[PDB]
Amino acid sequence: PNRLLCFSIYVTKKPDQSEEDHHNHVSKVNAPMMIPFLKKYGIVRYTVKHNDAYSKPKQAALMAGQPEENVLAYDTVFEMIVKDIESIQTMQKDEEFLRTTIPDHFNFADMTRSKGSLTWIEEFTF
Amino acid sequence: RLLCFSIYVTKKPDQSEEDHHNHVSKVNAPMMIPFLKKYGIVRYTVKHNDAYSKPKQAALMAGQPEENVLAYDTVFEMIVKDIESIQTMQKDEEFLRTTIPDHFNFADMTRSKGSLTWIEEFTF
Repeated sequence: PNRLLCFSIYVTKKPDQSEEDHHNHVSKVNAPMMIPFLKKYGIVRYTVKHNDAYSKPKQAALMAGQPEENVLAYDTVFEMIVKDIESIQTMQKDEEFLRTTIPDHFNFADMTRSKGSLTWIEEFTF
Repeated sequence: RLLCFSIYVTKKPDQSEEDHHNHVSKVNAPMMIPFLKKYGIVRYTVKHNDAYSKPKQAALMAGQPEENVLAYDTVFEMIVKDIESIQTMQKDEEFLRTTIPDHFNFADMTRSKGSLTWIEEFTF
């Protein structure tokens, strides 16, 4: 079995946007926009991770006793599992992809505080 | 809503990338797995940022500043139904006697971070 890759995008919301509006946009607008492209270009699995009012009390309880500075601050993380980075590169060159998803970034992301990572993964489902 | 507890690991100050990832893959992850199973973790993922993936990462993130690249060596992700699963495991003294000393063989604990999120997942 060939190693799968994970492309993660760490997203910080706009400073004046509420967490509510950020996560509602991501779930109700951006994800429906993204999913047909992800499927078309062969992304295997797509996960959206939310650090919002629902999870933050659980995070605080779990990480109690650790410094607050050790908690990752990003509002949303997008993970794309792929067999090859060519999948992502091809989608990012799709002209309809560029003309619809790029303007939508301005509705939820501060693109001056985005980070990314491309890793290979070992997965265990129990 | 399923939850994801992610641990972002910075390797030991003077350890080789190769030695770090061999230790994670051959020793630490297999050692963790019986306890994760016992306490009801759904899925466990180890993400490696090493010599195999870095050429691909550099290619993919070309045109982005170097500082936009996450610098962690390894990320551990545990999918759970509740935080109590992890909290219960973290109080198992067999788990603590067995696994805590191992952290010193691959992790710089001063530079590590964690995150607990809720997730939406799509499979195509």
